[PDB]
Amino acid sequence: ELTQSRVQKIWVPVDHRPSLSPTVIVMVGLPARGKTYISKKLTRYLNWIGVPTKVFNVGEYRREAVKQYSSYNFFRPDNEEAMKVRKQCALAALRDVKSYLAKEGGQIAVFDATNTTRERRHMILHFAKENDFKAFFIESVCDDPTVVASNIMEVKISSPDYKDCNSAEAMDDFMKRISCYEASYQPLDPDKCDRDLSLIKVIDVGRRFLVNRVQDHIQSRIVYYLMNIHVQPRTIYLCRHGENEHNLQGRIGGDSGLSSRGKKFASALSKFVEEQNLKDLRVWTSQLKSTIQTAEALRLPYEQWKALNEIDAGVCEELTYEEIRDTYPEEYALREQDKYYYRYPTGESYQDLVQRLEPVIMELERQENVLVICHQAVLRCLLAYFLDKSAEEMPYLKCPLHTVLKLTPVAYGCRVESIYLNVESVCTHRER
Amino acid sequence: ELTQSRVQKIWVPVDHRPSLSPTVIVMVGLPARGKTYISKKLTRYLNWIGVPTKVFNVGEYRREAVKQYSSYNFFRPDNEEAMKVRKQCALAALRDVKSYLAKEGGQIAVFDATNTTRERRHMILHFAKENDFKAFFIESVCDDPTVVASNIMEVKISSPDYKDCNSAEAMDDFMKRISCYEASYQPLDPDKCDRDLSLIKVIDVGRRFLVNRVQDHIQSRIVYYLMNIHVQPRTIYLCRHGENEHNLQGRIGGDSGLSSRGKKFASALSKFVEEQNLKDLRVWTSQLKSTIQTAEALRLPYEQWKALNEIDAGVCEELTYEEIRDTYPEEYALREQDKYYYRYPTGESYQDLVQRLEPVIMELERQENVLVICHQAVLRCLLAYFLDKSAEEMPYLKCPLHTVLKLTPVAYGCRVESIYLNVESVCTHRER
Ligand SMILES: O=C(O)c1ccc(NS(=O)(=O)c2cccc(-c3cc(F)ccc3O)c2)cc1O
Ligand SMILES: O=C(O)c1ccc(NS(=O)(=O)c2cccc(-c3cc(F)ccc3O)c2)cc1O
Ligand SMILES: Nc1ncnc2c1ncn2[C@@H]1O[C@H](COP(=O)(O)OP(=O)(O)O)[C@@H](O)[C@H]1O
Ligand SMILES: Nc1ncnc2c1ncn2[C@@H]1O[C@H](COP(=O)(O)OP(=O)(O)O)[C@@H](O)[C@H]1O
Ligand SMILES: O=P(O)(O)OC[C@H]1O[C@](O)(CO)[C@@H](O)[C@@H]1O
Ligand SMILES: O=P(O)(O)OC[C@H]1O[C@](O)(CO)[C@@H](O)[C@@H]1O
Repeated sequence: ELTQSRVQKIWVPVDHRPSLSPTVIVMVGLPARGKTYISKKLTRYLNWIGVPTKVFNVGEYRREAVKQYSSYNFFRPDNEEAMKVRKQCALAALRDVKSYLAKEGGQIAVFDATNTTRERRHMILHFAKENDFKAFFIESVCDDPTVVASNIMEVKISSPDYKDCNSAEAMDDFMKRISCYEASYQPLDPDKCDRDLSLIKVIDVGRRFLVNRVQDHIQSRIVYYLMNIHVQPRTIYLCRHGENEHNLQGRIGGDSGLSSRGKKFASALSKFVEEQNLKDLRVWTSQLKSTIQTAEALRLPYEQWKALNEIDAGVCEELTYEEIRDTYPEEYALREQDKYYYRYPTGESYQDLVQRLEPVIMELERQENVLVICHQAVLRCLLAYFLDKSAEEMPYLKCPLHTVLKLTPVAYGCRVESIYLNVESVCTHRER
Repeated sequence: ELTQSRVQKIWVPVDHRPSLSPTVIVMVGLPARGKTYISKKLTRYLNWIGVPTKVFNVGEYRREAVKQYSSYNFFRPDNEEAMKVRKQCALAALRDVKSYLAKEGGQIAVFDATNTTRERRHMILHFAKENDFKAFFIESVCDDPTVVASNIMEVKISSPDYKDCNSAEAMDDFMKRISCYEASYQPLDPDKCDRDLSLIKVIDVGRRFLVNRVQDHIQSRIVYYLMNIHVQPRTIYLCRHGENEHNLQGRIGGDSGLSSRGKKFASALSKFVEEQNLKDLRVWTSQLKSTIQTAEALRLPYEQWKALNEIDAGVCEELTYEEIRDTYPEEYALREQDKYYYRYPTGESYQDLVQRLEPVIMELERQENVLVICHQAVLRCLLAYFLDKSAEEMPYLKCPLHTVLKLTPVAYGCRVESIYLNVESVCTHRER
């Protein structure tokens, strides 16, 4: 009466007759307030945890409908012609939102635009109602000219809009562009007029928050996430344990210690960390010996996280892939056809891993400088979150032994630099 | 050079020469605002996740220092004598806070009192600084007379203060008592004056929040928790899967299906659920067959949570306790001496379980009516959270087969009612 699904190992009822609530996230705020930053980052998180999510950026539509950008005159409230085009762009983007949530299997749509007037948000609110969408608002408020100017410098002057421009011209144009929105801007007011909307106001670059009427599970998760990200500059280092005894034999999982090359890698990592010369580096390890041994070489304090333990291979723990193929050929084959979803028997899938890692991801967002010493599958999962890689790609990312990945959060994403530390090891990578 | 600790199985450096930042949570708000409710509940959560936490209730000190309560005249601002006693009570409680955090190994102290003036909070702030304590503020704001009156009815009229009183007298006294605080009350203002304090304002019974300057990991976890609890009436039902084939043989873990008695229990549970006649019951199961089979009998929609899977016995999975004793006598003995902390090899401890369950607990707080069909160890862990049971007691709670535990959140805690559904089963309970 119940059968176990062969790939994911879930118990489902046998079916002998197999022959016969989405959300719009609305961005709100003046330009250079980090709205797109938040859009892209939240969407990265949501897709990584498995909630299919898509950004609809009104400006990207405008750049599609109007070939070259001239200047802020385009944004003047008295520009009858431009205003028509901009309104049509928003409506076109909202039509794609509808198509995405109602028809293409998407669960969250992030509507990335200014949305600074009650008029406009009323229209968006009526749109979600008509279509049976929940609406959630994220307003970014920034009253600090230093931050605004830094923002413009960081992401505005080098965007496509300002391709034939120097700094002072682009900066100057952009301040005036901001000006066009200032006059009619009506902040979200949950005290009085917006009493009923589900929203979060992000204040002082994420140090203060107003949150109103969280409706549901996903909204609550979004709020948690948003409240713990920050934009302090930092560096994230990810690597595997130094080579271990099981690596040498091509055995998966288990709890083996460093091979002598692994020990050499640990020393090398110590030297490397020492010369990065970092303020307040947090070091994290799994609870498996190989990662702990590697962290010991650093003579720094480290924390062990059960949640960083390598993927669990269930009955296949401590086997070679060959022993897996000979002993469990049907399991071996299943995994090859669906590597992200496949669960080892009594063990885990990459999908399970992602879920075990949520607390790690959330704490990494809270930290600054961190070094995570972990494992192949685990490292693939973390890297996929940072680099916005898909579930289908995640189990084939290349994370080789003895190599540090240096991640530098930049605006809208992540710079990855690879640094091999010159100690030989086996290769555990396996192509599709 | 590294050795594996025998109980918890953690790798630590061998030590050949073994011969040689706490927080005050400050409650803020008028009486009957739910401050003690929040104190007791947050402290329940924090202790359950392993952060040692203690409530210091100024009123409990006052009732200790002044035998019988007379009336609200005691709380008059012009009562020179009472005010001296009350001030001395706060200071005595703050002295115990200091003793607890600095000397008795406690990590969070919840200072449960009104703390409604800037004067008073300045004094508390200076106290934490002097002692190297972080200070975090929770203010409960309630502007809805209906809620206030309901609160007084619910917890005030039947407290020790009002032992020789009828409702209308106690209610009447209490409104006047509230009055004494109203005049000098200065809410937290993070806009202007409290710009620098770490705080959360809870507004509209937990539907709106102001959050300012979260400093650290634990503060961020407290905020998450506070923002997802609610006081809507609800019922929580917890039970195990119907008896399974492994139960009959005294085997632990594995993924066996219902014995025929288990099937009878499932039907019985269906009948039971049907006659509780509940609005919108959510049903949760583990991903193990026995719980899924039981939920099938209900003909209701259910959700499977990997996180509800029974504790993992590692190498001992699918063994009898006797086979454990004969095959792993040193492991068997270790577990008996330290059942909460002991980790099975390649497996889990109850401590691991608690951590896997955090997302379940958080989602249970968000829900209303829920039925959780799970497993012995898992059920002990959830029950310990709800009933404020210690880590040392948690692995010996009695959660027998075929028996529903009906939990009714009441103010300050949880009513547990047991309901046996009259189907025989083995007993899997094991005394210390
Ligand atoms: O082209 C862009 O870069 C762009 C960026 C944001 C943006 N914001 S919007 O909310 O979608 C929008 C669309 C059309 C008009 C307006 C608008 C703009 C104002 F300045 C004042 C009132 C308004 O209603 C705003 C519109 C745009 O065209
Ligand atoms: O006895 C009680 O039930 C009680 C309950 C709360 C409480 N709040 S308290 O912040 O600790 C406190 C202690 C001493 C004086 C005051 C106080 C009370 C006021 F009405 C006005 C100004 C103040 O400074 C408040 C004091 C109490 O005595
Ligand atoms: N809460 C915030 N307040 C102010 N600036 C922020 C915030 N979060 C991110 N930023 C900054 O915003 C910049 C990105 O700007 P962008 O997202 O293009 O703004 P907008 O979409 O509002 O025009 C980055 O420099 C980033 O550091
Ligand atoms: N955010 C809140 N606002 C108002 N009332 C609440 C809130 N949370 C809990 N309550 C209610 O508060 C009551 C408990 O009162 P209590 O904690 O004794 O108040 P106080 O300690 O402020 O005198 C319960 O009835 C509970 O439902
Ligand atoms: O998903 P894949 O490609 O099998 O790689 C994960 C494997 O890598 C290892 O970390 C090291 O070989 C194993 O412990 C684990 O089973
Ligand atoms: O901690 P204890 O008392 O061994 O009980 C937990 C055991 O109970 C069971 O749920 C049922 O016997 C086992 O699967 C599990 O090992």
